[PDB]
Amino acid sequence: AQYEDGKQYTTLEKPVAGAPQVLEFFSFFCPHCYQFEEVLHISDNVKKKLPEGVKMTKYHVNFMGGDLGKDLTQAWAVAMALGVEDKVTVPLFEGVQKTQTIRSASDIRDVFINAGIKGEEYDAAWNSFVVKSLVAQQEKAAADVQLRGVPAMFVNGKYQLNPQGMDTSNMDVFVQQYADTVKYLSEK
Repeated sequence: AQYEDGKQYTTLEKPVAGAPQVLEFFSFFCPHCYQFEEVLHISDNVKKKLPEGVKMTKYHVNFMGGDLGKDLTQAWAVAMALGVEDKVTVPLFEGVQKTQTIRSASDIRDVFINAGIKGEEYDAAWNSFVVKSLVAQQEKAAADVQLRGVPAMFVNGKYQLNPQGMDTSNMDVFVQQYADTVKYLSEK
């Protein structure tokens, strides 16, 4: 076929019931994730090709960057609760990987403050039980699906994007192939 199991995607031996339709995992410490976000705009190009009625979910993971890694998962939970993903994603990536000015929870907080979220609003979110369960959701989703690497994308709890098998001579062509694959899997 043109799309084949084991080439543009892999199938999960152990499917996950009730998962979000399009589930993406990343880490602010993950260099390909940085590419995916700021150079390729993968999430965005996928959305643009998804049928609609389809929800996109993106979660942070713990297994990179130790203590800071966890702080970042809680901060992403804050970002999701407040709906400010689109204001902190870029400064968090660049603060971790470009300028290396993020070294403690306090520095993570500075990024939110600078993006215009109020201190009181951030600290209350940070400490809320709603953020606790949002942290729990992120961990459970990674747990359900075998996750030992990022960037990762899962479709309908059954298929896993396999980017190793798409030509990388041209970045634009890679993204489109990637996005078209998600759509195919979406319609499967």
